[PDB]
Amino acid sequence: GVTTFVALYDYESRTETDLSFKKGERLQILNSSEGDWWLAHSLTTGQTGYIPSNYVAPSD
Repeated sequence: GVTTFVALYDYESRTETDLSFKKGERLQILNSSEGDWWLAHSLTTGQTGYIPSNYVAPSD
């Protein structure tokens, strides 16, 4: 099922596989919310990559 989040702070990509996003973006994960780093897709920008859980909060 869909599992969505909203970004609380801007995050700038620093690796080959993470995902830059801005505060307020809507993001969905493509597996479970276990752990601290999630493969995600931005509904806002269309881009994908790993995001840190401590930058986002659940969004229905």
